[PDB]
Amino acid sequence: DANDNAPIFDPKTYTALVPENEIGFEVQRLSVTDLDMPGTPAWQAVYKIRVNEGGFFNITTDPESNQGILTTAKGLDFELRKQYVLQITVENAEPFSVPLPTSTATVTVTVEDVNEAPFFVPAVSRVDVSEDLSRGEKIISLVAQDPDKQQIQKLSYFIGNDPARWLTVNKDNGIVTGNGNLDRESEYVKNNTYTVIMLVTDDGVSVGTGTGTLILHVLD
Ligand SMILES: *[C@@H]1O[C@H](CO)[C@@H](O)[C@H](O)[C@H]1NC(C)=O
Ligand SMILES: *[C@@H]1O[C@H](CO)[C@@H](O)[C@H](O)[C@H]1NC(C)=O
Ligand SMILES: *[C@@H]1O[C@H](CO)[C@@H](O)[C@H](O)[C@H]1NC(C)=O
Ligand SMILES: *[C@@H]1O[C@H](CO)[C@@H](O)[C@H](O)[C@H]1NC(C)=O
Ligand SMILES: *[C@@H]1O[C@H](CO)[C@@H](O)[C@H](O)[C@H]1NC(C)=O
Ligand SMILES: *[C@@H]1O[C@H](CO)[C@@H](O)[C@H](O)[C@H]1NC(C)=O
Ligand SMILES: *[C@@H]1O[C@H](CO)[C@@H](O)[C@H](O)[C@H]1NC(C)=O
Ligand SMILES: *[C@H]1O[C@H](CO)[C@@H](O)[C@H](O)[C@H]1NC(C)=O
Ligand SMILES: *[C@H]1O[C@H](CO)[C@@H](O)[C@H](O)[C@H]1NC(C)=O
Ligand SMILES: *[C@H]1O[C@H](CO)[C@@H](O)[C@H](O)[C@H]1NC(C)=O
Ligand SMILES: *[C@H]1O[C@H](CO)[C@@H](O)[C@H](O)[C@H]1NC(C)=O
Ligand SMILES: *[C@H]1O[C@H](CO)[C@@H](O)[C@H](O)[C@H]1NC(C)=O
Ligand SMILES: *[C@H]1O[C@H](CO)[C@@H](O)[C@H](O)[C@H]1NC(C)=O
Ligand SMILES: [Ca+2]
Ligand SMILES: [Ca+2]
Ligand SMILES: [Ca+2]
Ligand SMILES: [Ca+2]
Ligand SMILES: [Ca+2]
Ligand SMILES: [Ca+2]
Repeated sequence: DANDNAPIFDPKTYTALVPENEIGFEVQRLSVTDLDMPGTPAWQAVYKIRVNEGGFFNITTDPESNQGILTTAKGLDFELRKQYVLQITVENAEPFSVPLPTSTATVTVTVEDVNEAPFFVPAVSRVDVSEDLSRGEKIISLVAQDPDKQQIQKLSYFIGNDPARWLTVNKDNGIVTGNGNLDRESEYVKNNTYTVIMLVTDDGVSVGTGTGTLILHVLD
């Protein structure tokens, strides 16, 4: 036998759908037909993409009908891109016994969306506030942000961490007011501090959590 033949794809252009993030996962498989002798290196396919955008793709070969098995190199992420036009050429392991036509496969990808958790913006060393505060007064009018611009999903603001009960939140407007009697003078307060953490949840359409710390400067 001789490497008289080159490999030929059975589709020339494919398509597949994909998800943003669990991932490193099988997108689509490809078909081809070289005509020289089967168990031979004049029959084993070798691939490669022409251009690897963020270099987030890997493709292996398989001794089945030595189909082209493409996958995800490093998860995706997005709301950044939906389209992927890339091309893969196929060779044999051993060079050709004649000039031949190299034949590519052109392929299109689409990224499905998964919706992620929201986040308070910072982790706040905010309110240098005094001990004389009136039980029920504006301390920190805060806000959190959520990724997915599909944004027709709101959330609810919940508090959480805790030495004892002073502060209070409007859950549908994230407003931290100050209820209670405080006293810079004494117990939990360690260095001039009082640190508290709170939460926020992604609803509207699925699930979410947001852990944000909050240090507030008490006064004398
Ligand atoms: C698109 O992708 C699907 C994946 O199931 C594939 O069957 C199809 O041949 C590809 N091409 C087009 C035009 O749909
Ligand atoms: C490989 O695919 C081409 C495209 O149809 C076809 O003509 C050829 O017969 C296939 N190879 C074999 C051994 O059938
Ligand atoms: C498929 O092709 C790639 C690209 O060269 C190669 O690295 C990989 O080893 C091949 N897979 C097999 C099983 O030969
Ligand atoms: C694949 O990318 C090409 C290049 O623009 C486009 O024509 C095609 O619609 C994309 N997806 C499918 C289903 O072929
Ligand atoms: C304040 O933050 C510190 C540092 O993590 C933590 O140990 C403490 O429990 C928080 N609350 C108070 C009242 O100090
Ligand atoms: C949000 O995260 C919290 C972490 O404190 C977790 O316990 C909770 O299950 C999450 N909520 C939802 C709705 O998934
Ligand atoms: C946020 O909530 C998650 C869910 O329990 C938790 O794992 C994480 O420690 C929390 N803290 C931050 C800063 O996200
Ligand atoms: C892609 O995944 C395969 C399977 O683990 C690995 O052997 C290979 O090094 C990775 N990268 C490339 C370019 O094939
Ligand atoms: C097409 O490119 C391949 C390498 O990817 C090369 O081996 C082949 O000879 C090229 N085609 C021609 C007609 O030279
Ligand atoms: C695959 O199809 C696309 C669109 O028709 C084209 O740009 C690309 O060059 C094709 N590859 C081959 C080998 O024809
Ligand atoms: C693969 O085929 C396409 C279209 O036929 C061609 O434009 C491209 O140059 C080829 N790629 C290689 C490496 O030969
Ligand atoms: C809360 O968020 C702050 C960021 O300001 C971080 O330093 C701290 O470790 C977090 N505490 C917890 C329990 O998540
Ligand atoms: C209070 O202030 C000092 C100086 O900024 C800081 O380094 C320290 O972490 C804070 N709390 C304690 C218990 O020292
Ligand atoms: Ca061949
Ligand atoms: Ca032959
Ligand atoms: Ca995303
Ligand atoms: Ca998303
Ligand atoms: Ca979300
Ligand atoms: Ca006091």
